[PDB]
Amino acid sequence: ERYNYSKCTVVVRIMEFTTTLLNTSPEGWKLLKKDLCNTHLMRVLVQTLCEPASIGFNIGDVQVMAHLPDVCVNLMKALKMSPYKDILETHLREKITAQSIEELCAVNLYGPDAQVDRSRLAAVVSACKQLHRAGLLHNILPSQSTDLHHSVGTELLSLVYKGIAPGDERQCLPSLDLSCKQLASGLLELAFAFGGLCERLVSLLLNPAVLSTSVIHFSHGEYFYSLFSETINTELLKNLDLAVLELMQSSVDNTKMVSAVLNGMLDQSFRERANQKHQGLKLATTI
Repeated sequence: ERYNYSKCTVVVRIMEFTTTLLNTSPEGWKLLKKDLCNTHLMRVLVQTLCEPASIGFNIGDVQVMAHLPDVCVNLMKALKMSPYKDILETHLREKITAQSIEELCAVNLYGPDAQVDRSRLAAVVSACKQLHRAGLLHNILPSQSTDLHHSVGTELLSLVYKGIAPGDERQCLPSLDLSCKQLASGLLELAFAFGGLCERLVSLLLNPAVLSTSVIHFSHGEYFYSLFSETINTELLKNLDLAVLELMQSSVDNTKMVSAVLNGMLDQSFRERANQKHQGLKLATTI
């Protein structure tokens, strides 16, 4: 309690200066020479980011331990355009967030082994979403064979669209704990932090495949839509022209699906219209 709370405030206060007094200057390398010894901030920073319970967030206390990320975020944005950039990139992308391990994290979701099962990717997504706040994410993942980041296009299908519904084995399909609902929704949310995903997403919304079950059948593409509705709708509502184009010209046998998402789009825009003064009139014009 005493030593942990005292060190919690100190390590956060060192991290704070490296942004707030230091890097927001016409030059700082007359100091970044003198501390070229520094892996020690960078390992503490990355462990703070990806497993905060390793230092200070062990205390579980919501006001302090939910603000701690914003220090890490703005320090990454400060070093994004420091000439020091490479030395964070030789840690983050190398240790806490290697490429293929995110596909290996698909082997156990919502399992019996609840003490240890799957918190390891909850760590990963909390870190890499905070890296999107900082903008480093598009380099902390390397680019792949097509305009969509293949690791993102593939986690969409492999960590959730395959894993959500046991239609291959037909052992009964699960009603979802808010834990696996919200977690899947966060993996989806992360996927739409990236570019190029729109033209694939339609084929998973308008999927003609029907689930089999207590014995009755219903659409897999519509099930995914009607379950994950919010995380889909905003990511059709940010990008109205090309989204409505695929929803009206590319859509086929569409009635049992386009009906739902065209209503959904209007409902969720109307829900946000309190801030979104413009976006409903854009949507209306485009349909």
